[PDB]
Amino acid sequence: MGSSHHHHHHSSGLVPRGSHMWNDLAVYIIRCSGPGTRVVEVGAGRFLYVSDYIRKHSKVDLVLTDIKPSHGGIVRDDITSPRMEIYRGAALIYSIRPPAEIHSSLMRVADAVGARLIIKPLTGEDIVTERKMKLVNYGRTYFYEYIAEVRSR
Repeated sequence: MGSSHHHHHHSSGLVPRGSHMWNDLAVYIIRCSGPGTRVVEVGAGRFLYVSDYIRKHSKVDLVLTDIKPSHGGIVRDDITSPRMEIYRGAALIYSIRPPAEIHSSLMRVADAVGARLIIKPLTGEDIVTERKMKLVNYGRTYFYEYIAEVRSR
């Protein structure tokens, strides 16, 4: 009895183009994860190109996280005191243009949940962190990834 098919998708799909250098980044993440899992986008805010591109290429549960968003789909939670419950169960966690101060908080989250942390910094600006992350080049775009190792069984 009953129907649990409530199609609520109130969302203005405005995605800035010209993000060719971001395209490969999305594809890279897509290949690392895929459909039937969770991917967390930190620093979504007002730039949802990557996550949208990913969710269109693969029906992966893309979870957007940012403080006080204006877009339907972003988890309106907190990052200065993050809820691990949101990040747990994710296959990959990436951050779009992260400040060189909260990176440490992101690294421990990835390490906790067991997901690959991908940071897209500036072309000529460092993250100012410990030697943990690695510079990777995909297509033409370069970024920093971190493989959070899984706990022993």
